[PDB]
Amino acid sequence: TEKRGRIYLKAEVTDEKLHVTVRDAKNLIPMDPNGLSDPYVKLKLIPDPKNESKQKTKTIRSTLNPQWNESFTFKLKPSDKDRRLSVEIWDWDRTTRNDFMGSLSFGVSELMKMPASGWYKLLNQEEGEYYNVPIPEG
Repeated sequence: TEKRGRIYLKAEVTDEKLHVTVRDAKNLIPMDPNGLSDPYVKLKLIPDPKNESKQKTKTIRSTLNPQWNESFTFKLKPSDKDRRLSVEIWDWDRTTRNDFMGSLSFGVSELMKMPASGWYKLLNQEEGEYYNVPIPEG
């Protein structure tokens, strides 16, 4: 429930391809000494034991309201029926390990049946691997 902010994204599956658009995020949590963060988004299909599926947006420095406007494509295989699209926002740090900011996920089979679109509530790191929470209300 902790206020980690929100992210706007689209995710849909067409002809065995998963297309994801990471638009923007709002009200992220300060994670740097200067009171801001340097956010980027990591996308993966999990589980990913070999660590082969990772894609990420650019890092946007010094903001809590990043606008990435980036799109990504994943080629799907039959085994992806048991997988989830994981979306994690991280804070890039120059002098320390990067900080986790917030996350969420979508089942691949669930996206096939209905694309994701709109604002989603950011969850904690464990939480985010399991579900998502749309915020259609505002």
